[PDB]
Amino acid sequence: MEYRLKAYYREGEKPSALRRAGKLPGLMYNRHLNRKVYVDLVEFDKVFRQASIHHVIVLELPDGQSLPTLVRQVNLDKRRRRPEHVDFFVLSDEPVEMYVPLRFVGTPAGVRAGGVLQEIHRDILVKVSPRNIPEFIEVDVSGLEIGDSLHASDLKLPPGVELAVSPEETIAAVVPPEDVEKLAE
RNA sequence: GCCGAUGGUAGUGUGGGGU
RNA sequence: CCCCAUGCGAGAGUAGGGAAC
Ligand SMILES: [Mg+2]
Ligand SMILES: [Mg+2]
Ligand SMILES: [Mg+2]
Ligand SMILES: [Mg+2]
Ligand SMILES: [Mg+2]
Ligand SMILES: [Mg+2]
Repeated sequence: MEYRLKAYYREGEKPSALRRAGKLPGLMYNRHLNRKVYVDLVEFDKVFRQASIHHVIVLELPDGQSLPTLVRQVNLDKRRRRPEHVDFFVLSDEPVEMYVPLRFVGTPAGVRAGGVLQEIHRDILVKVSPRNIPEFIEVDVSGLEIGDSLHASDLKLPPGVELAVSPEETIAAVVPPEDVEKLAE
């Protein structure tokens, strides 16, 4: 899934003025470029709600140029729920680190035994070329027995995608019942 | 658990203005 | 305190680097 968004450059125009004018200040960069830009907040909110930091957002620049990007950061004005600044990591020719969602599948054999399944991670940090960005990484936990742990090194990675975290990183585990992470009593 | 921008923000110097 | 103008500018995070592959 890929998205589009119109971006415009900026120089002297003050951030507070831009925000006031319904625009969101921000900037795009990579080992090659760095340029101050801005985008309409409503457009962004609409787009980011679908792309987040997992899908490529194509920025339509004034110079008719288009840049494939990934949202790297969104500074929220403290004391509210609203973006005050955003970073766009411009995808290039080299691989990049990024967060891919994990899609857990299957019921742990240890869960059939009354065990408790715990998904420690929701997303995983992997390294990959913009060409091979995966939509999600499926994770089958049907094998987990009470007291087991699926580690990053256990994840079945797509061709081109590799771990950007320690192989020993715990992705999931199945723990024994009778309270095993506090008990609402 | 190293170095580290730019951008934005907090804070702030000076001048002016204003609930 | 807020805004405008003008000069600085963190902390935390990101790019990039170091290290590693
Ligand atoms: Mg002071
Ligand atoms: Mg700065
Ligand atoms: Mg800093
Ligand atoms: Mg790094
Ligand atoms: Mg090797
Ligand atoms: Mg490397």
